[PDB]
Amino acid sequence: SLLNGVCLIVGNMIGSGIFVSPKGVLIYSASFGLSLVIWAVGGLFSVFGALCYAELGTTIKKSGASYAYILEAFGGFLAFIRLWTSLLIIEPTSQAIIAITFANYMVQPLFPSCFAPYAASRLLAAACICLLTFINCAYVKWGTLVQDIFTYAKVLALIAVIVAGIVRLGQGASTHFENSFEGSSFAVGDIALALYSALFSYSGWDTLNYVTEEIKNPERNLPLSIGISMPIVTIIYILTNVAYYTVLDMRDILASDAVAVTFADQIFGIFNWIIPLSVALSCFGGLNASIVAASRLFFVGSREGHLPDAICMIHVERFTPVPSLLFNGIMALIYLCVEDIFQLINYYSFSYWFFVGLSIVGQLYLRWKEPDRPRPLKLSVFFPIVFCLCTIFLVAVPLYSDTINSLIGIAIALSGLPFYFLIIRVPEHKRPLYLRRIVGSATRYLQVLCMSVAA
Repeated sequence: SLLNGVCLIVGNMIGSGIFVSPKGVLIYSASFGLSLVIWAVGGLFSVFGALCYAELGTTIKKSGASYAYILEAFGGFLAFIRLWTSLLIIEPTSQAIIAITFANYMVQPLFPSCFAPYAASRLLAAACICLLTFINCAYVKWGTLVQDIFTYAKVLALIAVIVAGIVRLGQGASTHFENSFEGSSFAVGDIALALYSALFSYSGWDTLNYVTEEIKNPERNLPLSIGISMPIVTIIYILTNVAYYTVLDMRDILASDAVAVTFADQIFGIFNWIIPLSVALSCFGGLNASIVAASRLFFVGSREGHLPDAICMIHVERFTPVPSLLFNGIMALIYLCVEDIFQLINYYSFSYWFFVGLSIVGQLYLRWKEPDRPRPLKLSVFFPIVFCLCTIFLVAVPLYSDTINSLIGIAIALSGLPFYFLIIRVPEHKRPLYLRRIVGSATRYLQVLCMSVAA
């Protein structure tokens, strides 16, 4: 029952971000105390957000979480822009990020204490991703079982880390450090980006619970469980962080690139037969899963004239969503070739949180205007308001700091729109119609190429 559902929640609360986000907040805090504060803040923040989405997914009950939600809210191009900025930015950069982490964890064991060549990690990430797609072009039955084992890999890695980092202080050198106090706190600036990198690890509780709220449907225990669930997540994160700290020193982290293997090299005589390969497999499976979400949103968005119907075609016999995967992979692949993940981190997070805000404020307007809807849940109006406030915070403060990346994010966003009004109310005439006929043939072209047709 619900006792068995909470882990189900935890089954979709975190990914591989906890292997990268560690060193992320430090670059913007330098105060270990401030870092832990950021982690706990993210914990409560996610609590709020997961409450709001859990309410919606059952009350609004829209198939497209964060998508159909906006749609029902306004039914305008807004939803289309959401689709757009999702497609061109969000998951491409996400998957690129994960793949980079994986390449790095594979590289780092050799070249200890000495940085490794840019090109090598790039190329390995590319090989990984490019293989993984074509794999998923086949039956997922393989992916299913192997990701079943990948979860076990992840949890074993985590538990080894925690037990070691804690017995370190336990059997000796207890109360080793008990000293943070560094500052860098201006109530503005790097604070925002620290929240980005921190909440990034927490990210993942948005939609993957809507598809899980039907697990037991324990009356109103679902939110209760949601509240029994998320604090555990926050605590386990913070536990990992303090393990890191009470083993490694700050300069090392600032220098290191695969925090975990250095953590190991500090303490063991093996150093290898656990950390790198385990985290490799876990990043692997997480990326694998994160893929198919692309296909999901492809199909749903195509269902309403968006994403011209050439896309979203099940394989003639593989009944696989090939071209979706193809396109997404090519998009994400280019992202892998970057100067640094943190850049991508800021970029992804910014637009994602704008997206969040949108969903929220739409929620509220659908609450006040068009009230009285049959809604299988009732919550206090305050806490979602508070949530949208802390959202508008987390999107406002990174304007002062790095006007530029926010600017160019909005730039690609707005670039979405000319095409919208080029197609949205298609006149099916003139050159547009001329191109459309070609599209058809082009479709036809890719048709015979894709060995696939629509549903």
